[PDB]
Amino acid sequence: DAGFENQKELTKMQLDNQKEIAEMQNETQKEIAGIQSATSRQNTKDQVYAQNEMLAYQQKESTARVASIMENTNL
Amino acid sequence: DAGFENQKELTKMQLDNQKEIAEMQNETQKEIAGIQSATSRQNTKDQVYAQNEMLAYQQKESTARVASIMEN
Amino acid sequence: VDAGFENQKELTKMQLDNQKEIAEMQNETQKEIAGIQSATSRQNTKDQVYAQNEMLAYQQKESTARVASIMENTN
Amino acid sequence: VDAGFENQKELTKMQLDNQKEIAEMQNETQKEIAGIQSATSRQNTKDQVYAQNEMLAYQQKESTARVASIMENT
Amino acid sequence: DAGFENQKELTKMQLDNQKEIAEMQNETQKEIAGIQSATSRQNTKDQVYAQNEMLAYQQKESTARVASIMENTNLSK
Amino acid sequence: DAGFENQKELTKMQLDNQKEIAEMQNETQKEIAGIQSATSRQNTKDQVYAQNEMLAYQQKESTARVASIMENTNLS
Amino acid sequence: DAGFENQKELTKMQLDNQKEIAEMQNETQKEIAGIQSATSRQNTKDQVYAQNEMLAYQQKESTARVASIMENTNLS
Amino acid sequence: DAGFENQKELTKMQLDNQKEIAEMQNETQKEIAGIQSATSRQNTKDQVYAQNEMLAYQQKESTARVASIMEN
Amino acid sequence: VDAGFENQKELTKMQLDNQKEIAEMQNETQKEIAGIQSATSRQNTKDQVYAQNEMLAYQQKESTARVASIMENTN
Amino acid sequence: DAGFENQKELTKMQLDNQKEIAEMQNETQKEIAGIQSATSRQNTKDQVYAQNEMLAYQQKESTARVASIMENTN
Repeated sequence: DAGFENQKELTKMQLDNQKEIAEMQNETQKEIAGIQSATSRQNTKDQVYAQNEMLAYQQKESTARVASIMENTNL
Repeated sequence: DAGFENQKELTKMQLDNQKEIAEMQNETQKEIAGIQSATSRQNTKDQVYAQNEMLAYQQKESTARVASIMEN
Repeated sequence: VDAGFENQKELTKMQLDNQKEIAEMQNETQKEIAGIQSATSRQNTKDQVYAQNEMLAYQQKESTARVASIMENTN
Repeated sequence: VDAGFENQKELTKMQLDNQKEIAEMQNETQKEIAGIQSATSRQNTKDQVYAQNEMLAYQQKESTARVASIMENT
Repeated sequence: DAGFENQKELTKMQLDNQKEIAEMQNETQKEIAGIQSATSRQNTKDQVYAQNEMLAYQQKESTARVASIMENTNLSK
Repeated sequence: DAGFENQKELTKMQLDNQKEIAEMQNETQKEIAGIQSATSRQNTKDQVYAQNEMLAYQQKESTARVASIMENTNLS
Repeated sequence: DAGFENQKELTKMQLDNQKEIAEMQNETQKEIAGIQSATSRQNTKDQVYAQNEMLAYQQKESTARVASIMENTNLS
Repeated sequence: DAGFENQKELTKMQLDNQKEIAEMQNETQKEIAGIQSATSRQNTKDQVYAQNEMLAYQQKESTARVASIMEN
Repeated sequence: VDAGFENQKELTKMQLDNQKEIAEMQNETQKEIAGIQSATSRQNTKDQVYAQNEMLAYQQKESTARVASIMENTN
Repeated sequence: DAGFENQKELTKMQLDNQKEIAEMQNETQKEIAGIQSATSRQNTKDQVYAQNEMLAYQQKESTARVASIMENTN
C-alpha cells in the first residue's frame, strides 16, 4: 500500500500547516494583548500623574488648615 | 483489517491534531484574560492611590471642622 | 453484520466524540474566563468605593453637627 | 434491500444528534456566562450606590433644617 | 423514485436539524438580551434612587431661598 | 428529465430552508435591537428626570439672584 | 449539453439564493445601525437638554456678577 | 474537454458570486461605520455646546476677579 | 503528460486566487474602518478638550495674581 | 508516482495559499492594533494637557497659602 504511505504524507502536510497557522494566530493575539496592555498602563500613568504630584501639597495644606482651625477653635 | 487499521490511524492523527490546536487556543485565551485582568487591577490601584492617601487627612480635617462648628 | 459499516460507524463515533470533547473544553475555557472577568470587576469595584465608604461616618457626623448649629440658631 | 440507505441514515443521524448536542451545550454555556455577568453587574451597582443611599437621609434632614432657618428669617 | 424518496428523507433530516439549531440559538440570544435588559434597568433604578429622593427637598429649599431673596430685594425698590 | 426535476426539488428544499433560517435570524436581531433601544431610551429618561424636574426652579432662583445682585450694585 | 444547461440552472438557483440571503442580512444590519443611531442621538439630546436650557441664565448671572465685581473695586 | 470548459464556467460563476457577495458586505460595513462616525461627531458637538458657549463669559469673569484680587 | 491534471491545477488556482482576493478586500475594509474610527475619535477628543485648553491661560493668570495677593497680605 | 507528485503539488498550493491568507490577516490585525494604540495615546495626551499645565501653578499657590496660614496660626 504505497497509497497509504502517500496518503499519510499528504495528511501530515495538512495537519502541520494547520498547526503552524494556529501557532502564528495565537502569537499574534498575544502580541496584540501586549500592545493593548502597554497602552492602557501608560494611559493610566499619564492620567494619574497630576493628582499624584498634587498629593503632598494637598496633605501639607490640609494639616496647616487643621492647625489653624483648632487654634481658632480653642480661643 | 490492515486497511481499516490504516484509516483508523489517519483518523486518529487528524483528531489528535485538532484537539491539540484547540488546547493551544484555549491556553492562549486564558493567558490573554490573565494579561487583561492584571492590567485592569493595576490601573485601578493606580487610579485610587491618591484618594486613598488623602483619606486620613480628610478625616482629621472633618473632625476639626466639627469641633469648630460646635464651638460656634 | 456488515463489517464495512461497523468500521464506518466506529470512525464516525471517533470524530463525533472528538468534536464533542473539543466543544466541552472550549465551553469550560469560556466559563473560566468569565470567572476571571467577574473576580476582577468585583475587586476593582471594592477598591474604587473604599474611600467613599470610609468617609461616610465622618460625613454623617459633620452633617449632624451642621444641623445642630442650624437648629440652635433657629428661634 | 435498502440496507445501505438505513445505514447512511444511521450515520447521518449520529452526526446531526452530535451537532444539536454541541449547540445545546454552547447555548447553555452562554446563558451561564450571562448569569455571571448580570450577578456581577448587580452587586457592583449595589456597592457603588451604598454611600449615596446612606447619606440620603442626612442630606434631607440638613435641607429641612436649612428651610426652617430660612423661613424663620423670612 | 426509491433512491429519491430516500434522498429526500436524508435531506429533510439535515434541514430540520439545521432549522432547530438556528431556532435554539435565536431563543438563546433573546433570553440573554432579556437578562441584560432587566439588569440594566434595575441598575439604573438603583443609581437614580438618591437624586430622585432628594428632588422634593431641593425644590422646597429653592422655593424658600427665592422667597427670602425676593423679599430682601423688594424692600429697597 | 425526471431525475433532474427531483434534483431541482431537493435543491430548492435546501435553498428555501436556508432562506427561512436567515429570515428568522434577521427577525431575531431586529427584535433584540428593539429591546436594547427601548432599554437605553428608558434608562436615559430615568437618568435625566431629576435634572429636568429641577430646571424651572433653578431658572427662577437664578433670575432672583440676578435681580438681587443688580439691585445691590446699583445701590452702592 | 442539456445536462450542462440543467446543471447551470441548479447552480444559478443556488448562487441567486446566496446573494438574496446576503442582501437581506445587509439590509437588516443597516436597519439596526439606523435604530442604534436614532437611539444614541435622542439619548444625547435628552441628556444635554437641561444644560442648554440653563445656558442663558448662567450667562446673564455671570454678567451680573461681573458688573458687581467691577462696581465693588475702587480703581479706574 | 468540453466538460472541462463547462466545469470552468460553473466554477467562475461561483467565484464571481462569492466575490460580489463579499464586496456588498464590505460596502455595508463601511456605510455602517460612516453612520456610527456621523452619529458620534454630532453627539460630541451637542455635548460640548454649553461648555463652548460659556467660555467667553467665564473668561470675562476671571478677568474681573483678577482686577479685584490685585486691588487688595 | 497529464492534461486532466493541468485542468485541475487551473481550476484550483482560480479558486485559491479568488479566496486570497476576498481576504485582501476584507483586510483593506477593516483597515479603512479602523481609519474612520480613529479620525472620529481624534476629532471628538479635540472638540472635548477645546474649552479646557481655552480656559488654561486665564486660570494660570488668576492663580498667579492670587499668589501675589497672598504674599502682600502675609504680614 | 507522478500521480502522487501531482496531488502533492495541488495540496501544497492550497496549503501555501491558506498560510499566506493567515499571515495577511495577522498583519492586518497588528496594524489595526497599532492605529488604535496610537490614537488612544494621543487622545490621552490631549486630555491631560490642561491639568499637567496647571500643575506648577496649583503647587505654587498651595505653597503660598500654606505659608500664609501657618504664619497666621502663630
